[PDB]
Amino acid sequence: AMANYLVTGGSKGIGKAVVELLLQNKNHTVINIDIQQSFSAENLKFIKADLTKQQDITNVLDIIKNVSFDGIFLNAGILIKGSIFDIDIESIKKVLDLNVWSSIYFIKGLENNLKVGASIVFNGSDQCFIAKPNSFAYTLSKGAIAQMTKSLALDLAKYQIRVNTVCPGTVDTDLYRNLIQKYANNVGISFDEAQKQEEKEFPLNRIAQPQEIAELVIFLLSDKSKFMTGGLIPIDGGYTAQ
Repeated sequence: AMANYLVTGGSKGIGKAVVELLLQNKNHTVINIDIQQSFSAENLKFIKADLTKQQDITNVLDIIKNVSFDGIFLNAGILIKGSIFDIDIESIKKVLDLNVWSSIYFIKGLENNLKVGASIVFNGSDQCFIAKPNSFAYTLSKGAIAQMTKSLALDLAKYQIRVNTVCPGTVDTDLYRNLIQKYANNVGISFDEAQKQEEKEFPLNRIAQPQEIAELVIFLLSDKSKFMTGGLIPIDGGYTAQ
């Protein structure tokens, strides 16, 4: 059967991995909303948008107004480092605007575009559960997502619409590599040395590949998971168990 999916931040990392998996069935149409397009497929639609700008999101909503969605994956997001004292107001706002508001604007705007029985999945973080040093804005944003998950699950349950959030540990993405490279350069160690330090933070002693997180997202979007809603689902190599 034909199905439609929407992915915000679908051009890189987990979002890209989810897009590629969803495209495997030719009866699936995926709509990727991001600032730059990634790869192409006949069943992949790209719409450019700066997800920190409400007006850009309003423009997307107009374009997709007739589409009814089976699944949505919200992977827009950024991490800017710093404790509350070290990150400026402008950056905190940027993190909230992308990580939280972009999803608010979309879900609010897709009220009549969500099929009965649809599945909405947020990209959360192990920081939906715990904090990490010098990560104020990001942790704050993931707390908001954690509870937004539960509110939407309660209010959308009458329509059999499920809402869940994957909570990844560190994932080998562009943004991750960027932060760790800049950290490595700052403290005078190699990238490899830096990654090894990060890997030891997890009981599994490794970080995740984006495809691994995407498999869980795909499960949550699939017809196999219809009784799951309102859940924060750990995929963190044991991080929150310790």
